[PDB]
Amino acid sequence: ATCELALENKSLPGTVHAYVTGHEQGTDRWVLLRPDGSVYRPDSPGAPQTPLPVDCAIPLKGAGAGPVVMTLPQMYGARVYFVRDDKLDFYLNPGPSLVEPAFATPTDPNYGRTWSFCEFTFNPQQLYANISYVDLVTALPIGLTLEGDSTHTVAPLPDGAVQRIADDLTAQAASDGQPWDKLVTRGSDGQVLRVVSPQNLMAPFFDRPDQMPFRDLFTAQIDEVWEKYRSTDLRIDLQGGRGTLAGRVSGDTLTFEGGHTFVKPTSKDIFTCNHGPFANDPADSDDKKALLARIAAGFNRSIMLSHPQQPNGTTVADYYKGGVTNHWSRVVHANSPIGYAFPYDDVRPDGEPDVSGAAHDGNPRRFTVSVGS
Repeated sequence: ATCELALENKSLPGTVHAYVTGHEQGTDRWVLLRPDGSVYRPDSPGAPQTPLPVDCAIPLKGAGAGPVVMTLPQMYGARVYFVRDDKLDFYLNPGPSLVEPAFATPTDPNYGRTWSFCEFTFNPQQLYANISYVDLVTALPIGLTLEGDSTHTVAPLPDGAVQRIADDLTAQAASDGQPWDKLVTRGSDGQVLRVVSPQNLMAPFFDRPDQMPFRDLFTAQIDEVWEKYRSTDLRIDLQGGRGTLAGRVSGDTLTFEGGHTFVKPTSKDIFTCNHGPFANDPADSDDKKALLARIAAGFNRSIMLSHPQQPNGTTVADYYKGGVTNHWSRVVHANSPIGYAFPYDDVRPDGEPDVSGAAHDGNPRRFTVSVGS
């Protein structure tokens, strides 16, 4: 099966190029869709940082001129990139390993460029696409529509969201002295290009935690939470009808019935949702993983003190209250109609709507990916 990929610039003046990158189903080989509709499968280069030998920039028709429509082959771990004005510099490392523009790396050739991407996978089961703000929001917000068995739309960041987000986070930084303002990337001309989530600002300092931004953002709150649940249960509803597991902090180990253990998180853990007690471990049981997700989510949303039982019984109104919270997620949620802003944002109270930025269809006919509005 293949699917139509429609690439659209709705409204933005100037030049927009799309890139489509992914792994070809089966071969696992990096592929790029080419402007001519064909696939470019890079060979492994003779040297690292080898510029992409083929220009895979797909020029979009002008604002409102309609979509570039190509045949999307099946591929996984795929991305649709957009870039304004410039093209993106993709490179090849031996492998071939596609060197993807690193939005949170200031040395990156594209760091000063206005670009964005969304993610998708297209296999014989489905096309699954995702607008996610876990890592960044950009001046080039992407929206998508997946037409197949049904029509699925994911609304983009509204025009100007990245500026609002940058401004809110800078305002936050003024208020709390935390480096929320450092999450903002401005081009050499002051244009807000993107704002990245805190883990992306923290990741360069993972090797040097003492200098890590936000290192102690959550430290006091975590101690408060850990202390709270030394003397009263934390009840985590695994949901899906699996029930709640009650946990108590034993020393520094949050331990649930069933033997699930969570060492005291750090601010790093809370932001990445993937270190300390939130480190993904494939050996983890489903329950452990469900517990992990919900605990990380509750820390990010700062409901660990307010809600000894969660996520059921909590609402979005409970999230992100007080000075110490994942303000990135709070601000992105305030400035986005849909889509997750942190890795366990999919944790939601039963009966609350899916606010993922995902669209998926088992019989995709057209995947329309658009910038502008």
